[PDB]
Amino acid sequence: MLVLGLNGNFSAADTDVVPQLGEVFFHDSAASLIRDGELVAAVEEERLNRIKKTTKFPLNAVRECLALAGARPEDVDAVGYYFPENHIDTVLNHLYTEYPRAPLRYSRELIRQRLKEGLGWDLPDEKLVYVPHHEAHAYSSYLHSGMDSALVLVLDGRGELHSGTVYRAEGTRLEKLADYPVPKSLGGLYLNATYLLGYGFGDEYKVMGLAPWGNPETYRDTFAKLYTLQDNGEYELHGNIMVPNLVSPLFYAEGFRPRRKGEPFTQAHRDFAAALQETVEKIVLHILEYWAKTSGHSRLCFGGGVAHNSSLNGLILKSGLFDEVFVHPASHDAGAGEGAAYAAAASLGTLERPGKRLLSASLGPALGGREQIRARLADWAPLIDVEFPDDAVETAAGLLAEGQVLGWAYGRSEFGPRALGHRSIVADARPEENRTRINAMVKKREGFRPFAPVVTAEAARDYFDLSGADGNHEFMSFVVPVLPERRTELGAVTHVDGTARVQVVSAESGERFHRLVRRFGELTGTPVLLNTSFNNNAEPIVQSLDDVVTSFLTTDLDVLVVEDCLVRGKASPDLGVLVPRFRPVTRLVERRTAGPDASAGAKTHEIHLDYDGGPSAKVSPELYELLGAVDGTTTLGDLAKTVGGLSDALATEVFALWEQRFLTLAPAGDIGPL
Amino acid sequence: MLVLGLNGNFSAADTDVVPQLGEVFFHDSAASLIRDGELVAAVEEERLNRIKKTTKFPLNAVRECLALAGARPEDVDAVGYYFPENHIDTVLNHLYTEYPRAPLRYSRELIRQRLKEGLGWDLPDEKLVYVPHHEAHAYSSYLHSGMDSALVLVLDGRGELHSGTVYRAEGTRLEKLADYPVPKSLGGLYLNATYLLGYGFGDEYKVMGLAPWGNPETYRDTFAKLYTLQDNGEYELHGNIMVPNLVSPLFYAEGFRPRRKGEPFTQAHRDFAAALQETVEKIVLHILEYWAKTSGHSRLCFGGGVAHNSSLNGLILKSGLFDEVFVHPASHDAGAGEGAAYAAAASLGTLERPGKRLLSASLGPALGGREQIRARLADWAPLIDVEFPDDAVETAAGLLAEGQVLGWAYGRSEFGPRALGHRSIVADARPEENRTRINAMVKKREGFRPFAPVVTAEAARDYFDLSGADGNHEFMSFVVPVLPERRTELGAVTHVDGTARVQVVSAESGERFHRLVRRFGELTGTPVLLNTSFNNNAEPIVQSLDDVVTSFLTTDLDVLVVEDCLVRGKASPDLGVLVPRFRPVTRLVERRTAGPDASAGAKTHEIHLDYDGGPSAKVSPELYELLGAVDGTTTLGDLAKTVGGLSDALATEVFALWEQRFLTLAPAGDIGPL
Ligand SMILES: [Cl-]
Ligand SMILES: [Fe+3]
Ligand SMILES: [Fe+3]
Repeated sequence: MLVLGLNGNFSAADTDVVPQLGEVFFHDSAASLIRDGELVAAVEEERLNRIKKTTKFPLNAVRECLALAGARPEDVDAVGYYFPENHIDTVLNHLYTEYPRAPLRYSRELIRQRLKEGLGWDLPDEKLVYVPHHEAHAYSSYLHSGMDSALVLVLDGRGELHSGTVYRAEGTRLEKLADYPVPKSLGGLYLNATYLLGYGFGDEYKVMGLAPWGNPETYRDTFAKLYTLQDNGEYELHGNIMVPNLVSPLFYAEGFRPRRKGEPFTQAHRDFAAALQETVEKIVLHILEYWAKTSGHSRLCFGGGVAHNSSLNGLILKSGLFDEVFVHPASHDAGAGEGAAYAAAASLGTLERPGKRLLSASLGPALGGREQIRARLADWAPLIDVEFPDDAVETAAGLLAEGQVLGWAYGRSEFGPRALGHRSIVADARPEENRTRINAMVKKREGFRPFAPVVTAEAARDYFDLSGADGNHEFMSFVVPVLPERRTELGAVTHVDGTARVQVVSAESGERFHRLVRRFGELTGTPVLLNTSFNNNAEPIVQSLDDVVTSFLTTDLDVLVVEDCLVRGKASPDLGVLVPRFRPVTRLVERRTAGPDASAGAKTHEIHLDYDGGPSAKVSPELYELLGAVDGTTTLGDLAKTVGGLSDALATEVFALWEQRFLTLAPAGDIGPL
Repeated sequence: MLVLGLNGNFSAADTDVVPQLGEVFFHDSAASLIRDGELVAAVEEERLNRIKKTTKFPLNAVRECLALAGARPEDVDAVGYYFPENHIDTVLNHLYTEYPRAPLRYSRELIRQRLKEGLGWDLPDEKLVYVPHHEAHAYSSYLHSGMDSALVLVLDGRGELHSGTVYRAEGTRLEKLADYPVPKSLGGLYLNATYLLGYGFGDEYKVMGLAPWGNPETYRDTFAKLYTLQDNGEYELHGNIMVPNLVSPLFYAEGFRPRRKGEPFTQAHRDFAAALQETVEKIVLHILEYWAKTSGHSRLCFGGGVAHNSSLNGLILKSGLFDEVFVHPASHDAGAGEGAAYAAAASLGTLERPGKRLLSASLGPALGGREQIRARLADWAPLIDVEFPDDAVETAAGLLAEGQVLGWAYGRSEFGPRALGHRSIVADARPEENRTRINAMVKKREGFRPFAPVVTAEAARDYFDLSGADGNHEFMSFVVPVLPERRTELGAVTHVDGTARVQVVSAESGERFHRLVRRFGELTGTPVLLNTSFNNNAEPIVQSLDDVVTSFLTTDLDVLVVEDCLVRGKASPDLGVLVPRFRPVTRLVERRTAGPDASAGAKTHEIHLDYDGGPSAKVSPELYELLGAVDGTTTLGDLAKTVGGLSDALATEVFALWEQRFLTLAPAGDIGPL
C-alpha cells in the first residue's frame, strides 16, 4: 500500500489557474507519501518553488516524494485530495464566473493533467479519492500520536462545511462528536484581527509573538462584544454587515486605527494582540473543558491550523483537562494533505497506521551524497572557503560557545513550519544580545519577536516547567514557562513573559542535533541553544544545498555547517561567476505613466514576482538591460559586458535583488539528482 | 441656498485610494448642484474622466456644476455625501487594513483634500453633511415626481444597513415604513446571476435585454430554491457558505456551465436570463402588492439601482397596484448623490423642493457657444467636412428618411444612463435590419441587443400601450407593449416579446428633439425614431464636442448633426494632425516574462488603462517607441517622424488604439471655456 496525499490549488509553475489567484485559495500546497501506514516522505511545495505558503500545484513535491520512496508514479495505489470534490469544484466554478476567459477545468481534470504533463503519470479515476477536510486533519493528528484512543479536536480556517470538528478516535476509527459552522472560525477571527496590525495572511504567528508584550485588560471588554461563550461547549461570534472582517468595524468605532507598514508597534498594538490571543484561548479552553468531561477522554490530539498557536497549546497543557496532548509538526493544510492519504487508504481497503508516535519531522529531500556535496561546494569556490573538520559537531559546538551564529543544514528538511535541527540557524541561548542582533541583523525582523530554544531531553526539566499533561515537545508545539531561576541564564530564548516555545531534542528524535546541544552544554554548562528557522525574510525554509549557500551568503551568518563541511564567505566574493536565472514568476517591466500636461511620463524599470502578494523592486536602466539578456547559461560577469562590465555598483544592485530572491543566482550547473 | 450633492469614492485622476481599488467600491461617482430647491446641474464623473461607472472622486463634475451655476466653490452653502460617515469610513478602514502602506485618510479628510487641491476650496467641517443612503435615493426619486404624497420604494445593491427601504412621502417629509436587510439585495442577486453569463459589474442591463429571448420555465424551479416569498411582504434569499455568490453553487450542481468570453449565448443562457428576470419581478411585485394595500397609497415613486430594470417597471405599471408611477432618470447612486444635497438642505435649516415634475435629464455641461463650436470644428478640418444648413432639424429628418444613421449632439448632456436627444444616435425605427446594422457596425456590440424608440407625445398612444397606471415616459423608465397592429411597422424597436422601452418626447421635455421626431413623421407617416446612446463599446456617453467628433470618426455613422452643423468624415482623414495625449490612467509597458531554461522570456509591448477592469492591448515595437515620446503637444505626424514617418500600417495601428480610447487623440489646443 503506497498512497499519495495532496493539498493545494492546481496552478502551474509560471501561471495561476486564474490571473493573480488569491493567496488564500487552497494554500500551503504539499505532497505526502505513506507506505504500509508509515509516513515515508513529505514536503511542502513552498520549499521547492520558494514561494511561502504557495497555492501552486505541488508537482515538485510529488516528484521529490516518489524519489525518496524509490517509487515510480505507477507504484502509487491511491491519491487522496484534502477536500470534497463538490466543494473545490464549486470554488473553481466561482473563480471561473469572475474570469470568463478561463477554461472550465475542474479539479479532477486539473489533478490528472498536472500528474500526466508533469510526471508522465496517467492517474486512473478510480484511484483518486476526495476526502472531508477535517477528517484528513484528524487522521494526520491522531494516527501519528502513538495513542490507541483519544479526543481529537480540529480547528482551522475552514473545511467544506465547518470551522471546527470534534472526534472520538479508537483504534483506526474516527467517530464525529460535534462541529462548529464556518462563520465561527477561530482561524478567521485571528486572521481578521491580524490585519489590524499591518500584517497579512500567514503572519498570525507573529501576532502570537507580540501578544506577551501587551496587557489583555485594555481591549478585553471590546473583544467580549465579538463573542459569547454558551452552555455545553458552545460559543458564538458576532458578525456585522459592514465589511468582511469581524474585528475592524468595532475597533474602528472605538478609535483603534490599523498599524501601517514601517510604523512601530505601540503599546496599544501590543495590548490588542494580547487581548486577541486571550480571546482565542478562552474559546478553545471552553470547547475543550466541555468535550473533555463529556467524551470522557484523558488524551487529546489537536490539529488544524489553529493548533500552530503554541501559546494556546501551552495553556491546554497547563489546564489539567488532559493527561496527554499530541500535536503534529504540520497541523495546517499540509497535514490535511497527509491525512487525505490515510483516508484514501481507508476507503479502498484496510487502514494501516504508524506503529509509533512521530518524533522527527525530517521528511523532505536531503542535500545530497558526500561526493556531490563536495563537488557542488567547489562550484561555489569563488564565493566561499570550505574546511572539512574531523568532527564537525565538536567544532560547531566550540564555535557556538565562542559566540558564532551558525547555519546548520543536515539531511532531510523539516515538514511543517518549525526548524528542528535540519535547516536551522543556531546560536548561544544565554546572551540577551543574541536576540537583539539575530532579529535585527540576521533574520531582519521585528525586535519584539521571540526566539525558541532547543534543549536535550536529559536536561529539559532543569530549565523548563513541563508539568501538567505530557505534551510532545519534539516539534516546538508547546509554549512552557522557563523556570524562574534559569530566566537570567537563558537571556536570548526567554520571552518577555518568562516562557519559551521549547524543542526537546533526544537521541531518538534528532541524534546529531542532540549531540550538538549536549556537547555545547558540556563546554559551557548550558545544554540549550537558540534555534530559529534557516531562511531570510524573503524565503521559506531553505531546501537544497544551493538554497543553503545562497541564504548563508545573503544573511549575516558567521559560519555554515552543512553535512560536516565548514563554510565561510570569502573576503571578496566574485559575484561575476554566478549564472542568473529567472524564476518561473520573475518579470521585468519598463513602464511609463501619464506625465505633466498629459505627456508620457519618465521611464521606470522594475523586477517583480508574478503572484498575488509578490514583491517588486525598482532597477536601474543598466540592470534592466543586463537582466533582459539572461539566458540561463551565461554568467553574470559575461552578461554585464553588454552594459560595459560588472561595475561594483551593478554587483551591489544585483546582490540586493538576490537577497530578495527576485531571481536565482548560483554557479553554472547543479548538484544533480540526489 | 446652494447645495452640492456628492457620491463616489475618493481616488485622484491617476491613482486609486488603494491600488486597483475594486470597481464596486462606491461607483458611478457624480456631482449635483441644487439651488433654492431646483436641480440646476448634474453630471456623472464617467462623462469627464471617460471611465464607465467610475469610482473616482467627482472633482471634474463638481467643477462643471459650479460653472453651470455661475458659482465659486465658496458660494456653496452645504455639501451632502450619499452615505453616513461611520459607514464609508469603516469601509475605507477595511481597505486600509488590506493595504498597510496606505495612509489613514478617512472620508471627511479626503473630501476636503480633493476640494482644496482641486478647486482651492477650503470646506468648513460644519458644511459637510452625511446622509443615510436610502434616504438620499428617496428624496431624489420623490422630490422630482411632482406628487404631493407617495409610497416611495428604494431597492439597490445596498446602503449602509439595508438593500431595500419603504417610505411614505408627504410634502417634504419622509417617513420610513419598512426595510429589507443587505443579504436580501436584489441588486446583489441580479449581479451574482449576471456573472454566470460571462458578464460582469454594470452588465445587468444587457442581461435584461437578453431575457425576452428566453423561456423562463426551464430554470423557474431552480431559482425557486433560492428565494421564498413570505407573509406581510417579506421574502428570503437562501444563501450558502460555499462562495460569495448566491446563484453559482446551485446552478453548478445542476450542470449549468458559465458562459466564456466570445462564446455565443446558448438557449440555456437565454432561458437563464429569463428565469432570473422573472424572479426579481416576482419578488418586487410581491413587496409592492403588500405595501400598496397596507399603505393604501395610489402613487408610487420607485428608486435605487434596481429601478433601472425597465422590464420590471413596465410590469409595475401594468399591475394596477397604482394610479401613478414616477422613476428618476438617474435612479442609481448618481441620483443618491443628488438626493444627498436635499437631505443636507433639510439638515441645515430648511428644505426647498422642485416646483414641477422633472421632464428633462439635460443637466450636464453643454457643447459650447456656436462660435467656439465652429472654431473648434475648423481645428478638425483635416479629418471632417462641415455644412451649415438653414434648418439642421429639417435636413436631419430627411437624411433619416433616406435611411442614414445619425449622430445627434445638442446642448447639455443627459444625467443618467439613457440618451434622450442630447447625446444620441438616431435612425429610422421601421426596418428590422437596422438592429443588426447598428449593433454590428456602429455600437459594435451583441446582436440580440434591442433598440429603443422615441415617439412624440401626440402619436404615443397610436403606437404604444401606455394603459395601466400613468407612468412618466420622458426618461425611458418603462418597457411597454407595442400595439400588435404596429409591431411590423416598428421593426427596429420592437423586442421579440412585442415590447419597447419607449421615450415619449414632448415640446416640454425636449423641444428640438420633439420637432425632429415630428418632422420625420410628417415625412414618412411614422413619427417614431430609433434612439440609442452616443458612445462606442469602449466609452460612456460622449460629453464634449471633441468626444462627439472622436466617437463619430471612430464609428461607422453616416452623418453627425452637432449644434446645427452637419459633419462627415473626409474621404482620407489626416490622422497626422492629431495631438496624442496620455489619459491619467494610460500606462505604456515593455514586459519580459520567464522563458524556457530559466531565461528571460518573451518581450511584449503593451498599452493599458490602470484601473480595475481596464482594457489592455499589445502594440508594435515601433508604436511603443513613438508613444514613449508623447509630450502632449507634438502632433502624431511629427512624433512619427522619429520612427520613419506615419505609415499606413502605423496610422491603422494608432486608429485601432484610438477606437479603444487608450489615449486622447484630438487637434492642438481645445474648445476653451464653454
Ligand atoms: Cl420616521
Ligand atoms: Fe485546514
Ligand atoms: Fe444605491
